[PDB]
Amino acid sequence: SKFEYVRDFEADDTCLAHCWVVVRLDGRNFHRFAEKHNFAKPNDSRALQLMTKCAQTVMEELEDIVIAYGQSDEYSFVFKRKTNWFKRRASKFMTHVASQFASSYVFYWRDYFEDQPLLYPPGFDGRVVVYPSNQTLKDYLSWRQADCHINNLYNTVFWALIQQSGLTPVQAQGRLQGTLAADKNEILFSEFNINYNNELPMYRKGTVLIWQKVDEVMTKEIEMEGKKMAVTRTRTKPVPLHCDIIGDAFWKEHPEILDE
Amino acid sequence: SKFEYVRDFEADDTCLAHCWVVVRLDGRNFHRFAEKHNFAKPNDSRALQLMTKCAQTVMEELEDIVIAYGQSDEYSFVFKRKTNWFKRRASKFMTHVASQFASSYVFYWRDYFEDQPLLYPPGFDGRVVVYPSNQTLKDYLSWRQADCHINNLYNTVFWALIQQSGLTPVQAQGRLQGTLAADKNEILFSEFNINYNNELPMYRKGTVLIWQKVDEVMTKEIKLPTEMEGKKMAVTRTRTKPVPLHCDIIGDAFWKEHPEILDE
Amino acid sequence: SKFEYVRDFEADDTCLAHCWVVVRLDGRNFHRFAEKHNFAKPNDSRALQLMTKCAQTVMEELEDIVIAYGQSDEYSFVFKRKTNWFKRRASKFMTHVASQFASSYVFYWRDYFEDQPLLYPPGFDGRVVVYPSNQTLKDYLSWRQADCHINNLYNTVFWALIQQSGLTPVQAQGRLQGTLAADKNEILFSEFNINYNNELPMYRKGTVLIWQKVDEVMTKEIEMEGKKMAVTRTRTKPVPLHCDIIGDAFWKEHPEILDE
Amino acid sequence: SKFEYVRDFEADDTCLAHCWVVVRLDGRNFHRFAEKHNFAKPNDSRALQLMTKCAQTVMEELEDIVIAYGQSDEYSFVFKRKTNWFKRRASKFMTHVASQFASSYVFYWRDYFEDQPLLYPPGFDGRVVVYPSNQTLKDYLSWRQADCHINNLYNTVFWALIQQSGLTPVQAQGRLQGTLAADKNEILFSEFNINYNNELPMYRKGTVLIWQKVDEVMTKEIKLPTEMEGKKMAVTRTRTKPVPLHCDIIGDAFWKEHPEILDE
Repeated sequence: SKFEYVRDFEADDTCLAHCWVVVRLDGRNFHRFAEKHNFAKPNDSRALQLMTKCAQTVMEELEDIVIAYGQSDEYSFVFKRKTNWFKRRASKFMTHVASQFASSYVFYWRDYFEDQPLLYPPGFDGRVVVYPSNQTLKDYLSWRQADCHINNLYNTVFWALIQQSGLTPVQAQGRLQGTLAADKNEILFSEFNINYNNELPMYRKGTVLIWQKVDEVMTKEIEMEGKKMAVTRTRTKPVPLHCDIIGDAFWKEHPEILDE
Repeated sequence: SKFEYVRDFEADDTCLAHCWVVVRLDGRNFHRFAEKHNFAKPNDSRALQLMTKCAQTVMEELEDIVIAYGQSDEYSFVFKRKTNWFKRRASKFMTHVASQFASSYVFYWRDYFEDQPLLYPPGFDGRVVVYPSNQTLKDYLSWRQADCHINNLYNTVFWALIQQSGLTPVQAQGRLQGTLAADKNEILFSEFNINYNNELPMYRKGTVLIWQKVDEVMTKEIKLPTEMEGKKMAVTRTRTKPVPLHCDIIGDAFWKEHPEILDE
Repeated sequence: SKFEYVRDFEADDTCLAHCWVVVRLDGRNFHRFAEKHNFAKPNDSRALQLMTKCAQTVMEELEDIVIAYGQSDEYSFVFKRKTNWFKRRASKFMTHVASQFASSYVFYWRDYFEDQPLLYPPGFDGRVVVYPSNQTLKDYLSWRQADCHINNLYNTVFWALIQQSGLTPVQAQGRLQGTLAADKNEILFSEFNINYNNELPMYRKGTVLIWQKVDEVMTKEIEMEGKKMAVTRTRTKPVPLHCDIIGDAFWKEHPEILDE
Repeated sequence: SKFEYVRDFEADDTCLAHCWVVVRLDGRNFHRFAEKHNFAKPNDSRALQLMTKCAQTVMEELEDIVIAYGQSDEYSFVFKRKTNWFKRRASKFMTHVASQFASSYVFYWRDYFEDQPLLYPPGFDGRVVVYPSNQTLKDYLSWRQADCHINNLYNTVFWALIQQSGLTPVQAQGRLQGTLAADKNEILFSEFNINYNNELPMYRKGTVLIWQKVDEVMTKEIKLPTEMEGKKMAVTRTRTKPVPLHCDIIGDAFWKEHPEILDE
């Protein structure tokens, strides 16, 4: 062809063998995206459930994904440590995840945001991180849940002072500046009479996705239709679970994830 | 946190400085996607125009993209050689392009496929290639257009034998197996009386996207000075947009016409 | 300076954290080097002991090297998995090892090759390989010893047919072409009456280097001097051991190497 | 083997094609090495000439090295931009240079340090840097010579205050702290009556190594034809060697004089 020599410029990005490959996604400028689409503070179920639906779609479409954790405007996908899906090329792991998720986001938008229209197609930021041991993999996942915890605890009391007390964002910020976790829990209990541990598990722990056995699916109808249909499905599908993954309780319960 | 040590495992993928960064996208399993959505053969305008709309969206949303070429189920995006958009990290260039494009694809689907419904959200394959000189960059782009040419010439006569002559895919394949470009051009002219050079430029050359100054003119009112200046005067509000162009980019004609792309 | 912008072109080559970093060295064109310096076939003690002395020098001079294995014209150096010696930059691991070894090679040449002069300064080929688990690290090391075994078994009978039987290299090659390990062991026992298992352990298993406690060193004098001197040394020094490292016997005996 | 799977863990470090590959070497802890071997201050010819001999050895032994610059305890080696010596693997460029140099250093030590014995085998630090254009390559090289200049100017007056004036290192440091190049040149001229520009070029500009055609002529005998051709005739046996040159490489004068280095 005389122009095919340009293929030799492509660099190799094979991920180290026998290691866990993790792809983390983050909504690009979602702060702006949440404002323009009237997101609920401190948490929006519509948004969080949509993210999970996209993540589920990424798991069924791509291969070798064992566990997936997502919180707020992000979602991590862990590929099997002995995978060889696309010769373990990093670029392939990032882009297939990032595009399938983004595609899914616009597709299933009507399923969660019925009344709120989608003004513009959003973008997503993705990366690949490689972990050699199962301990480092677990520690990464806990780091993600810990981050979910600290941020939700902060945001719940932060928007409480704004929506109920009527304080401005700058005032609510200084009021909570330098406060500890015990303090933030106390303020929610005394000034608003709200117990944090009684808040939804989805907002406190985030969502976790793992493969479990399934027999059939009864989908509800959503124009005057509201009856369940008989739809054939795969023998196994990724199911949402909002539990603690920092403790060993989760890994003892599901040992097939690391010992495959 | 005692868990933040996991950040040190992230590898650095900074692209060599002073080099062109090109991100190429390819629809994953689009052969299946074309069948399930009844794509026109050998070319579908609905599909190609949608791809361009997504590419345009990637160009307005992201930064420092100077030229973008897309053919069939792919699209390449060239970032400025002196860019520093995301500290030049490869992962950032790939994923932002790949997700914005994919997002756009489902979003603007009704604008091109009015009657045909979208059955499922598609996926895309992306990569990054780095080119040190302008020659290597040009050669990559021509390689893409050449590929467009060879494939369209083949597909036009390939589906001609199938839809008009009634031959099976396996028969049309053997008939064209070992034939040259001159031969394929001859068969189209004799058996179907169709001139290839008279086929749409979009199918033969593909689409190219460059920046162009597009101005919009509207009448504006005058509030000062008071001295007989309460009349109307025209005012041009110019905004730079990426405009489609289906021309040859292998020849120097294109680069002479638009020298700002390489000499920025 | 207006010329310091060239520093930004330097690429980062940090090795994945919590992984074993292994630097492997190979003599460049040592086939030519062995001919020009009259090396003994199928093995030369002078050469092998020199390589070990260089390796020992690399271990005392550099830091965090736990085990080092060398066979023939090569030597591997394993750095601690939790090291942070030079911010874990690959380039630093390769070059410091490669240069210190090469330096040492010319320096200590008179200590092993007394009568044979060094005609020219040799070169060495080096690389870095990263291993995530202890199993992959062990498997690499065994792969190196296995290679030592197969090659020595072949070379011993190969040079036997040449030096005793008088066969040409091309003839000895065809004679052993397609033969198994049991066959090569049989030919050595019948045609030359030489038992392979009674050959030096250094030639069969190669050399292994690990850190062990030391009190003092008695160096022998080598002009009419042949008396031992009292020289102060470090409390720990890398000692040669020619044993099997493929089996678990070695790792049970020395568990401090992997569990540090 | 059941153990060969460990080969798949080796990472690829191919340097971007069509780019200059530069390997820079630096003596590890040479500050200590200079003290223990009684190095002359502010400059030692024995040391600098040895470094050059090692660099020359690296150039003859390895392949595709076009220019090499070394100053003080370092030496840079530039490989051809279109090379394919070891499939352009970075690890190969670093280690072969680093070991050959180190080998050479101990080998040729007696050629320069006749009276001073080598107490211990030294080590060297090496790295690889990739440059896409010829401008960036030139700028790197000048950066190296500039560094040579600034440091020698400083060290000459720094050791002058110590060896002639008798000032302590800490005192000489404060005396020159905040001074400019013009100032340092003035102090050398007034207090010690020494003109910097009259100092050896090797210390001020450093050493540069380029390829040069060196021919050797010897008389050859003639055995044919028989017709009165049994006489003597001169015969030039030319062999290309890397020759030391202590000149300015920051200016264009050097590149005009030797254009084959960049336009190969």
